Amino acid sequence: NRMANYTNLTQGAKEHEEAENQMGTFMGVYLPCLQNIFGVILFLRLTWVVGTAGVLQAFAIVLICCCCTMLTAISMSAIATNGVVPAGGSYFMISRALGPEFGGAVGLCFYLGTTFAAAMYILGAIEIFLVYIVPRAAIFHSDDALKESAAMLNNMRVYGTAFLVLMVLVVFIGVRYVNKFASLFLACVIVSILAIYAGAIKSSFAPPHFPVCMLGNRTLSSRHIDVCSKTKEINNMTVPSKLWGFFCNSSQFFNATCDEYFVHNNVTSIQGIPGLASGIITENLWSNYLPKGEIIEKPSAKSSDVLGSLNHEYVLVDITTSFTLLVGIFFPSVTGIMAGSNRSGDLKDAQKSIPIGTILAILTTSFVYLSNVVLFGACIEGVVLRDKFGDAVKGNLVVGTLSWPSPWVIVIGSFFSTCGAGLQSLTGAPRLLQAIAKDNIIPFLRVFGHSKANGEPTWALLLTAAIAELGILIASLDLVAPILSMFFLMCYLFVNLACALQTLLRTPNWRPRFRYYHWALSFMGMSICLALMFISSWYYAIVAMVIAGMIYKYIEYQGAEKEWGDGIRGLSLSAARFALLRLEEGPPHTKNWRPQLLVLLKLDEDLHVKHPRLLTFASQLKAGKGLTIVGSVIVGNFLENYGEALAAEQTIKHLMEAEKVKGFCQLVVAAKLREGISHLIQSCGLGGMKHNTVVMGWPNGWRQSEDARAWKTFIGTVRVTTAAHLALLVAKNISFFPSNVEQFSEGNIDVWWIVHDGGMLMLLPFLLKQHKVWRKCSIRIFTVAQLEDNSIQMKKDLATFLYHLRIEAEVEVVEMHDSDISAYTYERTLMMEQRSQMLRHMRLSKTERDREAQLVKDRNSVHMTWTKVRRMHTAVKLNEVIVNKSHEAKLVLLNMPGPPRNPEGDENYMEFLEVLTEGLERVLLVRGGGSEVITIYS
Amino acid sequence: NRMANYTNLTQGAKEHEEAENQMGTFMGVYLPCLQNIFGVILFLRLTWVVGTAGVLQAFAIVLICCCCTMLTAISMSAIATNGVVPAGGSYFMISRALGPEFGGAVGLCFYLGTTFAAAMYILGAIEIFLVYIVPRAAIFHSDDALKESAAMLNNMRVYGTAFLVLMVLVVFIGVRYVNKFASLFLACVIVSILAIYAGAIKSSFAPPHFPVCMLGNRTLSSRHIDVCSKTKEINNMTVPSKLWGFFCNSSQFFNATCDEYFVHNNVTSIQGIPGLASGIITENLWSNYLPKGEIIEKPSAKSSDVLGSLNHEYVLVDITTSFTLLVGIFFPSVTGIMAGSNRSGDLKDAQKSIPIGTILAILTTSFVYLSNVVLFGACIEGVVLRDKFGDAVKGNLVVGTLSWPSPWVIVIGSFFSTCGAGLQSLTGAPRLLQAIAKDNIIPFLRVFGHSKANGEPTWALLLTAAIAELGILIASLDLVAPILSMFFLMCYLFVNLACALQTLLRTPNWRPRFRYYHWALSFMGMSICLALMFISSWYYAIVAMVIAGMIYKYIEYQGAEKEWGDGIRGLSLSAARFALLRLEEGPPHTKNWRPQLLVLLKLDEDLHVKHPRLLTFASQLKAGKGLTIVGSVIVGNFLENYGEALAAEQTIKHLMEAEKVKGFCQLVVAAKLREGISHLIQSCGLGGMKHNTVVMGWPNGWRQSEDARAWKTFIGTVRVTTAAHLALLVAKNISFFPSNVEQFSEGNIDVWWIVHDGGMLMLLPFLLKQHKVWRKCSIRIFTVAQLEDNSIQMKKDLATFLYHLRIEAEVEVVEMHDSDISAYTYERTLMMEQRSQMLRHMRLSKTERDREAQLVKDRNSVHMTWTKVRRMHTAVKLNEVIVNKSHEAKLVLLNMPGPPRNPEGDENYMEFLEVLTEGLERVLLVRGGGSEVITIYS
Ligand SMILES: *[C@@H]1O[C@H](CO)[C@@H](O[C@@H]2O[C@H](CO)[C@@H](O)[C@H](O)[C@H]2NC(C)=O)[C@H](O)[C@H]1NC(C)=O
Ligand SMILES: *[C@@H]1O[C@H](CO)[C@@H](O[C@@H]2O[C@H](CO)[C@@H](O)[C@H](O)[C@H]2NC(C)=O)[C@H](O)[C@H]1NC(C)=O
Ligand SMILES: *[C@@H]1O[C@H](CO)[C@@H](O[C@@H]2O[C@H](CO)[C@@H](O)[C@H](O)[C@H]2NC(C)=O)[C@H](O)[C@H]1NC(C)=O
Ligand SMILES: *[C@@H]1O[C@H](CO)[C@@H](O[C@@H]2O[C@H](CO)[C@@H](O)[C@H](O)[C@H]2NC(C)=O)[C@H](O)[C@H]1NC(C)=O
Ligand SMILES: *[C@@H]1O[C@H](CO)[C@@H](O)[C@H](O)[C@H]1NC(C)=O
Ligand SMILES: *[C@@H]1O[C@H](CO)[C@@H](O)[C@H](O)[C@H]1NC(C)=O
Ligand SMILES: *[C@@H]1O[C@H](CO)[C@@H](O)[C@H](O)[C@H]1NC(C)=O
Ligand SMILES: *[C@@H]1O[C@H](CO)[C@@H](O)[C@H](O)[C@H]1NC(C)=O
Ligand SMILES: [Cl-]
Ligand SMILES: [Cl-]
Ligand SMILES: [Cl-]
Ligand SMILES: [Cl-]
Repeated sequence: NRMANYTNLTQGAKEHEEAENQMGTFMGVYLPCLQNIFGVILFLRLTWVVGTAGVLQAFAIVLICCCCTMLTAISMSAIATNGVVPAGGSYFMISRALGPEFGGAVGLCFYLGTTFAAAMYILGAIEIFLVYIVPRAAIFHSDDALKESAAMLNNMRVYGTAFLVLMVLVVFIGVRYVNKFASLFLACVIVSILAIYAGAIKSSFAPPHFPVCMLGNRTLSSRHIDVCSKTKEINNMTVPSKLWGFFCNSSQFFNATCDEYFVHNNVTSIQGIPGLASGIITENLWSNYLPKGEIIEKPSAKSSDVLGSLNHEYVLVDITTSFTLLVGIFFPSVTGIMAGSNRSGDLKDAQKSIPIGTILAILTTSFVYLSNVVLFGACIEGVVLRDKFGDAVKGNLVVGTLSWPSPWVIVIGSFFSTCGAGLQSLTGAPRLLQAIAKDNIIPFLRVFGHSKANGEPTWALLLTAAIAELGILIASLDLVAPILSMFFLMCYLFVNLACALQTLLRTPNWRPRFRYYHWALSFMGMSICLALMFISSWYYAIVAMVIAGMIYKYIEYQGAEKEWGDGIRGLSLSAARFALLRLEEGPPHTKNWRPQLLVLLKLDEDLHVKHPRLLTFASQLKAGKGLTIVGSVIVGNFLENYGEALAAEQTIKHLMEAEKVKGFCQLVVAAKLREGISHLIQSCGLGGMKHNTVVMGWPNGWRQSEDARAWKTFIGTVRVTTAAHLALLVAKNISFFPSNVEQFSEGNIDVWWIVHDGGMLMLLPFLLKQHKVWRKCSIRIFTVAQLEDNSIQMKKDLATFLYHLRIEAEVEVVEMHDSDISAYTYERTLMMEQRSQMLRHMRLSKTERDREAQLVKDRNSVHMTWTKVRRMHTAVKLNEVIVNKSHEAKLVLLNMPGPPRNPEGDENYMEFLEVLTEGLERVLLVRGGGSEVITIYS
Repeated sequence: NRMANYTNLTQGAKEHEEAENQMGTFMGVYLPCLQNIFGVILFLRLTWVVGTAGVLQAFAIVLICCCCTMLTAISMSAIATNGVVPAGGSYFMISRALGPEFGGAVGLCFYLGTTFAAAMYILGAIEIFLVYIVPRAAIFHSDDALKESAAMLNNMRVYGTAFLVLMVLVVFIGVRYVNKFASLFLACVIVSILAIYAGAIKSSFAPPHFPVCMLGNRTLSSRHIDVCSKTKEINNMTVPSKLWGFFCNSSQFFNATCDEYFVHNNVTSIQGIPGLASGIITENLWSNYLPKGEIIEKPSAKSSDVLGSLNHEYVLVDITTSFTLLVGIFFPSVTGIMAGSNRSGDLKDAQKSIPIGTILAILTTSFVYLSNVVLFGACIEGVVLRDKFGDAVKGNLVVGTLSWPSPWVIVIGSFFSTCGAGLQSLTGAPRLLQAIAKDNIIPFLRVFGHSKANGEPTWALLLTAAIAELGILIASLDLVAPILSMFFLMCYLFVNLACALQTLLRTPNWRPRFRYYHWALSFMGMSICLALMFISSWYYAIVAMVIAGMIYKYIEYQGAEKEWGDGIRGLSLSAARFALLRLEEGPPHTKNWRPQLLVLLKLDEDLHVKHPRLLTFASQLKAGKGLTIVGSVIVGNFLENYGEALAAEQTIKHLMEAEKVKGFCQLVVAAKLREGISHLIQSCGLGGMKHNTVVMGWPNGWRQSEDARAWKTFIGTVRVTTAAHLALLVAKNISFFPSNVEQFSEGNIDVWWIVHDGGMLMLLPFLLKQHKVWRKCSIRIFTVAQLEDNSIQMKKDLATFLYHLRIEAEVEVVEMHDSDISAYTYERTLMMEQRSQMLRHMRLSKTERDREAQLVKDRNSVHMTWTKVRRMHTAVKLNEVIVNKSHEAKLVLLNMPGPPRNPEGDENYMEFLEVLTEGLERVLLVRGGGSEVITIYS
């Protein structure tokens, strides 16, 4: 009996900072979520929701509203099993899993939702006070005339504000005493639901005998009358009753002069509660939507027809109803599911208790609502259900007459259950606004975090006593209920959206480790919160989705100013960092290669660009899309030449826009040229957005003399590039390359494919041909095969491969001896299966294994060294078959062989590359990195 | 007379590729925009829009719709004066200024809008054929009964499809002949508008005398009758007329038996067109909304009251109307403003002709519409206006009876003006879909670019003949017109939004050089297109805004796969590049500093991190927000140690997540340690997102012996950092710094502010105190002043400065002689006004010039060298006043002096820093870069 610390209230602040310096599933998450869902609609308005619209349509109102908040409880459960479940309640659990910017626009839509909920229970409690307890202490009891609902809304205003100012005084003084009495308010709800189920089984054996007077197809107000037969015999003195005096002039006048409907259509008396035995459910299955001011009447009765006059004794339809109006009245029942996580600081295992405690509390209350819809339409008369305030049963609760001990067990029971749910919302709403006043995410809400000596917000209570006071001057509980259901549907939408939006775009710290969670359930439960929001008002849903969007972008602007200094510039800095951090986790090793480029520009003396045509050819290859980095090296000391490094970056960036290159500049000052180039190749980019291919020019003038520095810098750059596993594009005779405004009228582009790098040698003429300059050229492809292979099948297969990819080229094979391509065919099968050992890695069927050009070509099958039965790697037989067909061809692409395994062959390697490209105008040498698989040619 | 190449048609493709290998304002932009705006609503339906709803509300329908498309013509004009105005029409002018992804969802909403416009003119042309020309060649002329509109919709289906299949055959064969006759269709519209203004001035002197028969407060169908007096005297043989035979049984029966309304309520005859003279405008100022099936009747007539029976001779209200229905019917009038730019390939100055030609064509047609609303309600009888098909005026056009020569000048004139506007939309819609089939932005629309030998799309015409054919089977012109106004409002919304969205976020290539353009005009004209879209249907506006949004994200996904290889990974690569390119243009030199950080980690042998506590202190300073780069250097050769560089990056990144650091790793292999460190300081980042502050550890053990390398690497790093104008944070005794889980219970943080770097020395304890570890400490600030300054005013002013910023520290001043702070006070006024020469730069009042701590402190006012009347820079008097107050203080922040101007003083500089920080546990030495102004302390 020592578990008296039940405390269904909210955690909030002052219990979050103490955790930065137990309970179970039943007493911690299940029971606080059960107490905050049951409210006033189950007692005051559920009989009116079944009576209007019948059983078959009130079953669809509850089932739509309960499945809307069930699918939100799965997204709310996936939040609790993602992080490390911080201890502050529901605001701190969302603002760390969904980050900021969904703390606001969820915490602010939750603060307005519970502030108008506190004005709804107070308006609900005065209605149980002015009716059903003391219908004698009204203030504005005007005379009986055509207006009395306007005289009822004035009594709710003067008693409502006097009831709000007394509950605010309780929370400001005795908040430790509203916390100890949380188990007393829970006992008033459980014994009231059991009192309804007791009497609905009793009524199958003994109905409670509540009578109602009917004039015949018209229902009369049972108050102000005594007998139900219009005769009122005392003893053989037949003075007519009070019922005669309302329809006629006065008594003692059995002659004549009464109304037309009264002289026919006899006065009878039927049963108000026939019980579960007699099948009255066949009359309550159908709808009864009527306009305001009509008469509540039943079928299976008797009525002449002679029209009559309206009297102040019938029962009247109070408001005009529809299907869309009853959804907004019933929806504050199912709200309250965020009360499963408001005791997150005391659970022993708060990640397996919160999902199973919230979901099982939804099935409990949705079973009480769905079973009471059937058990009201099958026990109570249709004319007793189709009116509020119970004027046909002498002024009782319609749900109260069904109960077994008394009607007073629900009247006095749902009065403390209503005042208890109002004190909870009036103390959990200032504890939420005090939390958003912390963390400094909204700067003009800074004054509302002004805690006393122990928690207990001061100025946050004065707004909640002033916005709920605006919900009191609006009387009429049927009007305040569609207002607060717009706010709770607004915060259920953003939780369901942000959970599905983060598991699709692969947000970095989001792994919802939880069974029975998918991205489709948070999306199916997002379309239902949008459907119920539009059919309510549609002009208070559009304007409540933009101020929940204008408060979204205000947090991101203010959150970037405190992070990156200023405002608008910080928005682009935070969007670039978040996109870069997402790039680190995806299985790299992509299977659609694309060149990125790193253009190495040589600067001479006077700090000018030596080959400005390299930026022009880099622009024609990329055509303005993708990443392009331009790198340069100034030889000198940085402590003296730092002013010359800033001026040299301006002339490169000015040349960069004259050649239409979209990219970045990267200049460095090094002591040696070979060291500064080697550092630019391995340290450019910011992770993920790094380069892929190095592009440099040919060293024109290496055969000069006395200067091993000019050509050993080139071989050193090739060796660094092939060690970092990058591609290499070397352009020879770059000064004869075309400008951006010259446009070759006709010509060829010849590709000499030699055993290796097949995919890269077909993508590069394809990307170049979709430019203004190289548009009218045509692609010719020459493949070098050997005598042992099948040249007939290789020609028939490469032509079949280009047909399925829409390339529009022509293929011709040429066979050469093994003593002529020995620089290429030597290191094959050391590295060829090394490409096979890497080919698999990921998944790839045969519809994509027949799109790689190297794989479709590979259906085939005395020493030779680089240094001086030992012969040198010659190229005089390979060049004369290239220049025999590829002269006057405007561009020649051919793959270059690798450098030797050791030095003492570097000058023989430069002489191999000089006699290979002898007699061609524009040559582009290609070297593959090793890992380049291309399956889609744009 | 040689200007016969008028050609109001669309440019499209085949005239865009020819410009990659004149006309004026009147004949090029003004007149083609004037011909495509005037249509069928001005002739067939404008009299019905004035008759219903009166003059005062039909004036508000035109003024709302014309100002909606005027504000779009300003955003469309700002597009044409931004780029270099490409030559392809309106699709190529938008898809280059707004980029891609607004080419689609604007070009696709424009293609559907003109396809349903071609079904509207064809349905409009059959109505001028079946009525008003030959009401004898119908097919489904059913018997006169309660349904005849259903017998009218079947005649529009079988003649509509036979008229669509003949105009498709014209465009496929004779598109050069529909282009030459563009001036002939323009002449049929201009002489028809002048024929209306001629007769409306003639009617002030001589009305055209069109009579209409009235039974008295009831309007009769004037066809099928001959006389209007129900007597029909031939010669003294009073046989009753045809009017008697419709209401009674038959003729020759002057006795009795006719209806109740016919025996009273005499037959009269009023004027159909009284003219501009008699003030009939006082009866047409007000609304006449009526349900379907009511009788058109006028006030100021005579009617008994005796109800009657409905006859097949009255005129009936055909459809039920509202205010929102008439907006969707009138709105296809003002559409067509994109026809100003469809001749952009032939204008001589296409940037000053398109804005002044489009805007002046809007004022012309909006003057014809606004003046004809007043000139119809003041000339024509209200019962002739309030019906279509003209059955009260013997079957004429209601606009035709007002004209001066004949009613036939409008009937035969608006038949060729309607067929001419239908052939234009049936040839400009396949030319648009053929353009979006090019550029490969949508891959499953690839088959519809299948041009013949000269342009002329084949398969694109077969969709336009199949979607407009779906608009023919839907008959009833009043229903097709709200469908196409939903598409034209959908593409006017995206042009107005993207013009205002790009001039707010500062998109790089967007400078709309044009007078009278603001971002507020494109936003005011965006709320009007949203207002007219929601009041039309609201369930065909929400579903037409998501499929225009699902086609938005499909282009960005497909546009990133062809750019970055694969799909989802490419979306983050393109978002990071676009955010980085926006960062290059904004005036740098921000005025709210924030440390970015570059942590230099020393690796020893075995390739481990020597000081792993530097990553922990870097995490406590940044707290997970901002950019943090970790840099390391491996000493060796990259061609051998490239496998060890990949493994060393894994252990750094694994240590990086154990200390909760969000950032990037950057490791390099250099030959020397000093060269690789110097390159990391000047070449990290990618432009804009670069570092701001270098953080390194103190060289513990430099006083060892034989190893000038350990401490000259430190002074070299300080000299490189102060030459690149960066800040420096040196941490001494980093192994005694706290971990992330230890949390000092109480203590101080002492800041020793010495003459310089005032703003940085107050931000760093503020950012450190908002962490878990340094939360409970308190900040003490010691400022060093001189004897000549005012210590009393400096104490009173620094305490006033911290009050207005919410810092919660305490300030105490200490005065020292000039022979003790000589290492600090020496190079002041060489660099102090250099800070003043940079202070201004941007704008800054006094409310922010009193928030910089160095500026509020500056209200104040024998040789000493670094090498050996010449004394050394000593620190034995400065240290004993720091250690007298800042021992047991848990952190000491003090600014360090600069290195000497030359070497031969480097070892005296390391000995100055050793005796300065003698006897303190944790010291952090701060050095300002020179350009650090802080005005907002978070
Ligand atoms: C209730 O009203 C009905 C008629 O509205 C009365 O029914 C009549 O009863 C008498 C007596 O048996 C019959 O002769 C008549 O034929 C009934 N009328 C009809 C239309 O069937 C009945 O009397 C009224 N009830 C009372 C108690 O007076
Ligand atoms: C209550 O009585 C009224 C009138 O006596 C009923 O309305 C009549 O319904 C019948 C169809 O059964 C119509 O033919 C009459 O024209 C209606 N009369 C009037 C005046 O409306 C009404 O149906 C009765 N209520 C119920 C629930 O049956
Ligand atoms: C038109 O109808 C009106 C009544 O609806 C007829 O007006 C009557 O005319 C006679 C002849 O002067 C008067 O004595 C009556 O007083 C008029 N009636 C009223 C109510 O004022 C009129 O005769 C009809 N027109 C014709 C041509 O017969
Ligand atoms: C056409 O005639 C009808 C009936 O004669 C007019 O309707 C009457 O309007 C008066 C108000 O002036 C009412 O008091 C009557 O009750 C109405 N009678 C009916 C049967 O509706 C109607 O106003 C006339 N039309 C116009 C334009 O005045
Ligand atoms: C009337 O009632 C009284 C008492 O109920 C009785 O004494 C008297 O006899 C009755 N009269 C008749 C005529 O029944
Ligand atoms: C009531 O009785 C009086 C007196 O005969 C009579 O004048 C009056 O009209 C009656 N009331 C009604 C409503 O008929
Ligand atoms: C009737 O009309 C005819 C010709 O209009 C005329 O000759 C005859 O006299 C008329 N009769 C009377 C009675 O007016
Ligand atoms: C027309 O006349 C015939 C013959 O007298 C009569 O039976 C019939 O009812 C009349 N028509 C009407 C509509 O009264
Ligand atoms: Cl409730
Ligand atoms: Cl909730
Ligand atoms: Cl039109
Ligand atoms: Cl348009």
